Amino acid sequence: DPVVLMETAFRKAVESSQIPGAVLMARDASGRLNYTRCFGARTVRRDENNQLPPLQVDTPCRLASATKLLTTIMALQCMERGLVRLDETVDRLLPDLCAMPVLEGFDDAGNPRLRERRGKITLRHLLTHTSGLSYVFLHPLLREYVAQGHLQGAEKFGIQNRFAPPLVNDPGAEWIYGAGIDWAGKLVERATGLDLEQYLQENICAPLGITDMTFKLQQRPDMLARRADMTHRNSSDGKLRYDDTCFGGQGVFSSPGSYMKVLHSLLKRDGLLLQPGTVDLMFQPALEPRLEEQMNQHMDASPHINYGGPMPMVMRRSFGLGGIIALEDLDGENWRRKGSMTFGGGPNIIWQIDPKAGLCTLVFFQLEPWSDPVCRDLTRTFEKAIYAQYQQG
Repeated sequence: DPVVLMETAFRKAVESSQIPGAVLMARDASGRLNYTRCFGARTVRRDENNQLPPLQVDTPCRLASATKLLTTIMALQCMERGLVRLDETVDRLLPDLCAMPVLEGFDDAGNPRLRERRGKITLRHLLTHTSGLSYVFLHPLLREYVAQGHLQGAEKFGIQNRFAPPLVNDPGAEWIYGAGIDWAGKLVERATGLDLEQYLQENICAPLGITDMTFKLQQRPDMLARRADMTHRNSSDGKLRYDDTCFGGQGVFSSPGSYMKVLHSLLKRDGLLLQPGTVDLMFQPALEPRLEEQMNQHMDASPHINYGGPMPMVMRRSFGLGGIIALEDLDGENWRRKGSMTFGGGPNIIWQIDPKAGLCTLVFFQLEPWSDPVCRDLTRTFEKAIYAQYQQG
């Protein structure tokens, strides 16, 4: 009954040309629950035979911000192998990040005001967004810094634009969604002497038996020919449109199923990717009370951003290594529980791991912009329907 009505919903969301397609996956520890449903086409662009290729479980998707879980997993594997201490200064491996000044602001003459950072950066600061780094667009000062063209000097030191911006605050001063994970990816490459693509294969893909996961998609024509195209929703008519647009924070292309294999491993506590104890640490609310409050105050005040997605707009959350932790049950028993870690991806990608309930789910969409009402409501419905079936069943 709940699941059927939930599938009824998707079938009619694709029928109505509201969503290009969606991949719904749900797995539990025990093996009882293995839900996998494939709706619609992968692209809104009609093919050469005037058909619409379906969105299948084997379909390579642009993960975007969903890649940060995979990088976190890589960074923790290095830590697990004694290549890094979680609360050790990045100084040795990331001397570049450690050289970085902090943007105070600008003077009357428009010139930037910089300062030496106070306090050290650890992989934890990085993994928990407390590093002091932002994303250029997310920060007012950084946005101002970028338009007045201050990253013009980068060229002469070979500094990569991605890692060229300064710090906005001191480490552990506040929760800022930033380039912390892309920098952690750098550390992994620098600790192992392996590029993220090679490392991801060896350490993430190979142990779970994964093919449909890569950073360098172009080098896999096998996977390229089978990939989903990005769909955008007209801010104007709400119609769908075709859109043709080695960093740890975003670069990954993965099929829905291949991503699930990762999560399932994490849920099961199989020890395949990370030591179960190391996984338990990921789900720990990493934030200091001051920062736990600051984060929620900002998140409640930022519905335009909405880091939660399907999640209630106003709620008690903290952050751990790899995602946002529910510090309260979302709808008591009926849905997601306390200690549920989750994160998203730009094209309406949303994953979660509910250890308390013993469930993990993913909704794969290849549809921009983020937090799309249709997608959000559909996701809310899928999880809720699943939790309903699992509980009575």
